[PDB]
Amino acid sequence: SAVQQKLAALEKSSGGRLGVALIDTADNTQVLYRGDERFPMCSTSKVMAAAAVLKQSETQKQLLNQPVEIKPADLVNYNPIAEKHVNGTMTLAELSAAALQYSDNTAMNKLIAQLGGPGGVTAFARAIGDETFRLDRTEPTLNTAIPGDPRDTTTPRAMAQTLRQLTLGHALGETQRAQLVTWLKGNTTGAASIRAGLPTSWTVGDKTGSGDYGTTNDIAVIWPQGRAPLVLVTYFTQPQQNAESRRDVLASAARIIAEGL
Ligand SMILES: *[B@@]1([O])O[C][C]([C][O])O1
Repeated sequence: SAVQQKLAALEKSSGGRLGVALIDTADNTQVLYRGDERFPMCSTSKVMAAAAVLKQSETQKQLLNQPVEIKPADLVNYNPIAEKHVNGTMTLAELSAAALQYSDNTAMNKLIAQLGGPGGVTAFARAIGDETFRLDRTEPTLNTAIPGDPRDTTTPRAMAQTLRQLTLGHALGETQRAQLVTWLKGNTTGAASIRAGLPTSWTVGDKTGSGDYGTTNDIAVIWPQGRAPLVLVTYFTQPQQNAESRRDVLASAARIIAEGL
């Protein structure tokens, strides 16, 4: 199609490897570019950790209010929110919001611990039918994004389907689903990524990711005014270990997708 030719041209212009999956929930149509190739998830994995904890809270009704101590030893490389509560506590709700809306790495590690390790996050993915997602490491090493390394990867197709199920489907309870959507809509890190390629009138909930090899990711649910919502995943990685982020590539991919509607 035209869209796939334009995405291929964008990729060629960028010097990297681009993965895109769009699900149009109107007719359940899909648009895929390298849809079944593995990409490093980096912080887009935080959606799965938060959702797994939300799933736990369906049975443990008070779980999200559980206080969790933030100790200096817990701090890793990027802890914008956890830093504000060292030697204090954050609830699991506050940690989930920090992981999602600020991409706090300490928060992510506390969510992983709550789930019994990376295998507990992966287990949740399997439980909702995602056979592709794999979380192998904690923060910060899950962002190494080494070419060919299958650790901490998924495919665009798999992530799109899973994000659809978590936000628009019923993989989560009604209150949990609404909470996740609210959190994603309140993301603070996404202004230059998918959001920047879309009409300003559309409502977006997204989770960005960045890592080594210039890995620049964004996964989003999109609510166009007067139109069925869309799920869009954009993954991008580069051949140089110290490559710079390229959020403009994700904005451009979103713009190309939006034009084709
Ligand atoms: B994710 O990718 O978003 C930011 C942090 C930086 O380590 O991880």
